[PDB]
Amino acid sequence: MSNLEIKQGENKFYIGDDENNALAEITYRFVDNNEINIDHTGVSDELGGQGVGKKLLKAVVEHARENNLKIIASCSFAKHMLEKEDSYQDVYLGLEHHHHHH
Ligand SMILES: CC(=O)SCCNC(=O)CCNC(=O)[C@H](O)C(C)(C)COP(=O)(O)OP(=O)(O)OC[C@H]1O[C@@H](n2cnc3c(N)ncnc32)[C@H](O)[C@@H]1OP(=O)(O)O
Repeated sequence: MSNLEIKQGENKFYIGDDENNALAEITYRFVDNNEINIDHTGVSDELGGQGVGKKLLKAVVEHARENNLKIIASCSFAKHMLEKEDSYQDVYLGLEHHHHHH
């Protein structure tokens, strides 16, 4: 362990002791032009402070709004996080047509 600093990698964000010993890692990719897709998101269950995932997603959303990027997630985990945080449903394509859930 060292510090919970947001480490940047190959189009990804992670926090941990080392690249391999990452506590929380979130990856994204540019599918078209300004749309970033989040498919992989893994956090250590045997940690305790699982709130790190919130900061990781927040950092992506915050930066997305700055460059007017569009957020899309194939990751069932990250997607649900965006569903929870209505505040992130501005850059995230959560507004398709039906909304809510049903
Ligand atoms: C679909 C994916 O990419 S996840 C599977 C791939 N991941 C890997 O390679 C490693 C596997 N390990 C993991 O990913 C971990 O077990 C995790 C990330 C799934 C566990 O999640 P946590 O780090 O505990 O996140 P945690 O739930 O505590 O907090 C973030 C949000 O996740 C949401 N969440 C919890 N469970 C789920 C779930 N089963 N599916 C979607 N979202 C969930 C919660 O709403 C939570 O929000 P809250 O803090 O307001 O309550």
